[PDB]
Amino acid sequence: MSASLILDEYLKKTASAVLDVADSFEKIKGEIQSPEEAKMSVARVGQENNRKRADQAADEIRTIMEDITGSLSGAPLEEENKVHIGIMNNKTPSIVCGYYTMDTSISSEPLSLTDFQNPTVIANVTKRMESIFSKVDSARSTRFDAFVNGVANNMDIKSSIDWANMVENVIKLPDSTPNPCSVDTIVSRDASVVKTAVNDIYASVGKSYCRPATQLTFMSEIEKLRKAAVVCFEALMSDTRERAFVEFLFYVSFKEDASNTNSKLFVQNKLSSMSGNPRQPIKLVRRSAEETLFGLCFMFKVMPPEFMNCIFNFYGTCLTPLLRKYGSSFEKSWAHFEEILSERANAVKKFCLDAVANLTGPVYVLILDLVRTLSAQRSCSTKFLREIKENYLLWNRFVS
Amino acid sequence: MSASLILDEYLKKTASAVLDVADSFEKIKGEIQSPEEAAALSVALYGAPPNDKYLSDNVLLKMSVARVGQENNRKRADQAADEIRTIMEDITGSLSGAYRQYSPLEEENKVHIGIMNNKTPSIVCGYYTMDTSISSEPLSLTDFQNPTVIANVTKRMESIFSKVDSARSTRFDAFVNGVANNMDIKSSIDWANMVENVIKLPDSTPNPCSVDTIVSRDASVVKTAVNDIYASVGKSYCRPATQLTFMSEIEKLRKAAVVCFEALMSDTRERAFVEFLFYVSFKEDASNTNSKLFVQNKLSSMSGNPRQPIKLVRRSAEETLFGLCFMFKVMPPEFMNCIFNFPTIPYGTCLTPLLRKYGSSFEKSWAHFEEILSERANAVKKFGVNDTRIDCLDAVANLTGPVYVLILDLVRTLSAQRSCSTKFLREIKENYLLWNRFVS
Repeated sequence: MSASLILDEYLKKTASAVLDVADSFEKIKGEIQSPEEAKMSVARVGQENNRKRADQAADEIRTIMEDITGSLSGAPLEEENKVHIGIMNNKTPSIVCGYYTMDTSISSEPLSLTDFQNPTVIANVTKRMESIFSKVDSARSTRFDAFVNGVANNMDIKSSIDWANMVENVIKLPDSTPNPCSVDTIVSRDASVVKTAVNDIYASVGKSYCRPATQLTFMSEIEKLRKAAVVCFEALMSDTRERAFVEFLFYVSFKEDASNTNSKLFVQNKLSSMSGNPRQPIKLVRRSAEETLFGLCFMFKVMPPEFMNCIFNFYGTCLTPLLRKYGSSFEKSWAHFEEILSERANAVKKFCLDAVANLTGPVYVLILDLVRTLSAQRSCSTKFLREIKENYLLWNRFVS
Repeated sequence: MSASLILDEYLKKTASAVLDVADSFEKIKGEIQSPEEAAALSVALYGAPPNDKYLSDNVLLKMSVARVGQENNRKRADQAADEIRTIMEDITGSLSGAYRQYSPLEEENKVHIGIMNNKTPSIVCGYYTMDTSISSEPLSLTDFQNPTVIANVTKRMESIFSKVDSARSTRFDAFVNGVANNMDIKSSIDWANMVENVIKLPDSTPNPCSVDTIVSRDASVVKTAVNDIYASVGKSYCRPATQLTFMSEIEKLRKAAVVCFEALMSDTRERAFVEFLFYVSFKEDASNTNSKLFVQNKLSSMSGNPRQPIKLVRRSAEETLFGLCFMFKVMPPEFMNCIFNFPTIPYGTCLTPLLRKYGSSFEKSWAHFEEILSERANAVKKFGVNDTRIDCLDAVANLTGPVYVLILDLVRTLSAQRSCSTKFLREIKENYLLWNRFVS
């Protein structure tokens, strides 16, 4: 349609409108609000400056999106104080080489369920429970008996110690085994399916609204974006899920070696680890079924109640309620994304009539929402991992 | 089917009319010249891109605003309100009402010393016990600057810094000499001297004690900003049409925005001081290291019973200088300045290059707020309010960027700042945790 029909369709529609009101004004009554109907250069520079101004706000989401998804692989005091064990596709841990070491001089046996369900190793810790709380706790809540039975009857605890054994035996065997340790200090599982998702967002905010103030109108460009968001959102949330579990165990079960009580050079070489010299493998020692039971127990009554219902069990729609009380809002901001993608999708299936705006484009305001819903989560995530390790700094202080 | 309904569809249909003309303008290699044709009450006869009027003057404005080709969205007037007024207020944790908020037991582990405006520390009542038996001499500037320990710490500095390198480990004494002979450290130790006396002395002594920390001693001036930033919609002069259009309103925001941002960057400034010194100028008690009583005492704070505070003891001049010269060697070179002048209240610009190491968010997003704001300010000042009527002043105002985006840049600037602050306050924390392991 050439420039003629461009105007005729306007003149017709804008005439059909003005006639409709009169045709419907057969009625007569009393009312006061009767809104009844029947520079160009300096006003322009307000736009030229704004268009390029708003073109960069989205452009500064190109950046942050890539920047915020550096967690999933891409492209150092925080590093060496972070656990390194990592779940691999075969549900068996996968660890970087040369970061730990384990004394194999004693024939260690894998403590199975019986080591946990023994009526003694639950009775001994039973009194150990109040030995913490009974000092100040509400003495009416001293019914910590069933609490010991709580994790005891929880048939999930089997899978816990099982994986713990899987975390256990893997360090024993060297790098010459069919379960080799990764050579680079990093681990990475879903870096590919997300890397093709971030460049998807770029291409979306890039071409779709260079300056098409109103163009997002294909059932493809919609889906070519919805699939980008749901992948990047879950993948990040997936890390927060798996990273929470994989560090919860290495802390509750494993324990720094005490025979090498020399803490004068342990801090020393740990600094060289930051330098670039080869790492000194830190030595760990396991813990008997008694205190590992005293770990899982205390670690429950301190975390929010939704923890055991979510983390111990093993887009998520299950960790989000637990995650709520730490972060500000990784969900309310996410609503506005699912709403505009909905109302735009509902319309584009029928035939804008739904999202009317000529100031900036719609795809500019969705990507401006996605960046800020992911920012909350990562900001919320790093607070959880800081909270759980904190309690580990407390449970460690008591027994050792 | 009354006047409301019949006018509603008209405004809606004519809105779709204008927007489809835009849709019709669809060609590849989109230029950067777009139609600002929508400066009217209903655009007409713009093919350029390719009887007795009343005098009430109040119904003349609101009516003309009711029918505007571009003012056809009130879901956006709320996302401004429903989000910004809420998340701006919420993100400000420099005050709190008596209702729900997010703070788990982690607050207890956080150090608790407040900086009273008189530059003297204010400590929450009864959260520390101290060895009041030995009334030793409070430390003095010459106690540090003795020629004895300045050599000793270096001898210890080689120790912890031995496994980093040997060849490039040529000399660092001059640095250690520097951190002592600096002109300001005297305030630090004197400020450290102000710690002990108030800590050991009784509660109601001439040096007072508080019930809860008011460490957000800007709570008055910052609440006035939230009393202000609501000038968008919520406050008394809730002029619903044309939010953020009157130049009087806009200049209120900038002043109210900047005061809210410098406050937070002053809060992380301040708390960076009060955490660092206390960590390096004190230590736990080597006598009463009973782990048993320790944990039950902490957990007592969660219960709400009167907690029995912890025991600490002032540190040796040796380890303090060692801790000082160490923390002045791990953090970026800027640190030595941002920790010194804090008792000499300014500026604050020196913290920005430091904090921007962690996250690239705040240093660039904040710049994007003053830009759009200044640009929108220039827009209205160029259009003399007395010259043009309101029906057009809005349509050119929102042309400079909608409201729910501008006042949202501040949030994703503010929240971005706090998100990287808590990293820095934690970065220096475990930095000291790694060092405290050595002194133990």
